Amino acid sequence: SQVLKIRRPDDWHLHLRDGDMLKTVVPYTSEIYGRAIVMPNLAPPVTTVEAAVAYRQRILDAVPAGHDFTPLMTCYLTDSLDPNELERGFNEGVFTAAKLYPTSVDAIMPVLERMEKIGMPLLVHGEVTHADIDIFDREARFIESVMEPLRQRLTALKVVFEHITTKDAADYVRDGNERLAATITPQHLMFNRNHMLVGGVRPHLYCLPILKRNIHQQALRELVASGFNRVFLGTDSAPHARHRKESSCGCAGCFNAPTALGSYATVFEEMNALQHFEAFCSVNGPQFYGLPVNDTFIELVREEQQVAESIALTDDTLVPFLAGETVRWSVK
Amino acid sequence: SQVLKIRRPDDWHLHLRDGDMLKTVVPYTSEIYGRAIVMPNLAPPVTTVEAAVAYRQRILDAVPAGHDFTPLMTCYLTDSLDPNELERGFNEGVFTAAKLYPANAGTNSSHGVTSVDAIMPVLERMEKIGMPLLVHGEVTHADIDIFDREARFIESVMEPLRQRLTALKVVFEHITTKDAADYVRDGNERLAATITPQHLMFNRNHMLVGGVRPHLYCLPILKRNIHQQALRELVASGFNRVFLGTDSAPHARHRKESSCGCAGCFNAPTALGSYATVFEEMNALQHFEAFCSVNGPQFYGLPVNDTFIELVREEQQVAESIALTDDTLVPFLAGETVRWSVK
Ligand SMILES: NC(=O)N[C@@H](CC(=O)O)C(=O)O
Ligand SMILES: O=C1C[C@@H](C(=O)O)NC(=O)N1
Ligand SMILES: [Zn+2]
Ligand SMILES: [Zn+2]
Ligand SMILES: [Zn+2]
Ligand SMILES: [Zn+2]
Repeated sequence: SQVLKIRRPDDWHLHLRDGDMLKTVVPYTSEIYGRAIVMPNLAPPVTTVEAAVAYRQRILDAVPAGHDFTPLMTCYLTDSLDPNELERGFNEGVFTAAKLYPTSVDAIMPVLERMEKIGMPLLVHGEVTHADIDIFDREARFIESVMEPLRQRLTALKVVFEHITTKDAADYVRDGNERLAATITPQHLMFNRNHMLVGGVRPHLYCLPILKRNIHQQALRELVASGFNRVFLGTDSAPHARHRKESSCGCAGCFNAPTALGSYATVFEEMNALQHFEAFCSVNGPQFYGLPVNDTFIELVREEQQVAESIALTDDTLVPFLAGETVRWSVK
Repeated sequence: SQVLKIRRPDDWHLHLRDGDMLKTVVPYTSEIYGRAIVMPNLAPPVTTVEAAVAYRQRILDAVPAGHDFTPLMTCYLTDSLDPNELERGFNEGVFTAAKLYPANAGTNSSHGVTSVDAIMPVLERMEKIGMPLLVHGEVTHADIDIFDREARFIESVMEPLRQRLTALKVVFEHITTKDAADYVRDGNERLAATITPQHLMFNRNHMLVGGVRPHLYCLPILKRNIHQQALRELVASGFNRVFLGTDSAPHARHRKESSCGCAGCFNAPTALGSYATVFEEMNALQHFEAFCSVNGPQFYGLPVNDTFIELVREEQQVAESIALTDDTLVPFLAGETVRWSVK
């Protein structure tokens, strides 16, 4: 019965893969989201304007007719990356942002200084990866040893702290300035590590940064519920074939594009914070990125839908996040 | 190449399953170990003397010719278990010990315990008659973080239980934390513990960095490195109330590598050489025999074995998998080169 009408959302953190997997997964995004930040961690990564242009067109080829969907491309920051290439792609409207995955930050200072100069946002997967650092500590450690020093050196740089998973990060972002923002996935709001590990190990909940203890989940839910306007929707939908997930060494990533929007609606509703839902989905991100809000509207209805058990691929299947479960809100 | 001769070891914590799986896995234990504590968590559990006798015989049936192996049976403690039944199985040599799994108010009375308070008559009887209690020491309340569940058990269940029943002999099975190592180190002659090879060799990073590794997923869950190092320090100390219990806990590959992977490591094939590796790395091989072959017998009041086996420090590859009637088992350290194996 209950219906919620919102400005059409965008997805500020998305993995669309390539080839046949791209063809399968794009429609789950393009049907709902006006735009998405398309991450560059292909094999090999998207590190040139030419590669981004070709990749954008492959994405466009896979968008069903009638979906007004625009992929916002990103550059995978590397050592060899020429700041001129990055800026050129930015000036041509090819690169919307650049993504920093965990030789060093100091090594790419010139590139980062060009981003600061030209007003290009930096998207950060904020974990330090030293073998001596416990996997649950990697996010907190990044803040202290990389994020804060970076932000102090490059005070005009716009940074999105992607897919935050900790109270540490929530507090850091809450207390930051207008040049710092964050995305939060549906899984990090809905679950904590217990959901992944109690009663069985659930690789479909295994993703990076890893699900944390419940106090961290709670800090994230409180952050979105507060109306803080520098957190916004980023699914980190990160699809892997079923048997790459269900294996002796399961890949990290939740395929949550089919279920994310309704899952977010549930969280905000549970937090008595639906008054802040639209801004999270459809306004905060555009504002931070300096892009217009979408001028179309969609409706969610509070009617239970069962999530498919699997989605066919050319070979193997894809298991969606929440496969077989019931979702409380669906897109009308 | 170095040789380590030891008195034949025993495994003070083992899952042998039943049916065809039992037939497959028994030999990995019987070839090496003189005795093993056979856990009772079959479907349905072993909660009666009659079931334990029949299960014992099925295990004996599956022992290859010439292996000198004796299964030591246990009773699964449940709300509905008659203390007279437990006592009678103990008096008749059927039950060597009883096993307490985590309490849960929603458990069927025939399959487990709702609260420890609710099985006091049975625990009192065990105390009375000198039967040891083997504890899987975790609290499983939904609001407790899985990594805290062992430590929470110590405070909430173990310490009060031992304070209530002062004569009760307890094994803290498969300890995984510094909390438990400290608690056991500081306890009295009536408290002991077992430790698995995986909890000595690995921490949670090994299960989660670079990919999720269901063959390292077991309960109690692997903990932080500080906990691993505490365990290693405990065994290497020579402390004599910690002993070998593999918790070898086999599941079909398809049940491990699934959307909801079962907990347990099939470590029977590789455990003994893995313990030798750990003790050697800790410069404590002089304590290795006692851990494997002496400390458990002394705690249980049973004789030490008077035959010997030899480990040899010659590199070997572990099988990638072991065939079952249907599907396959993936052993602990599958495909790896190990340092020590049984001659
Ligand atoms: N989140 C994940 O667990 N995986 C992502 C990468 C990432 O966002 O770090 C992927 O591309 O597979
Ligand atoms: O408590 C347990 C049970 C065991 C099993 O599978 O029997 N496996 C485990 O990992 N630990
Ligand atoms: Zn990331
Ligand atoms: Zn990502
Ligand atoms: Zn156990
Ligand atoms: Zn066990």
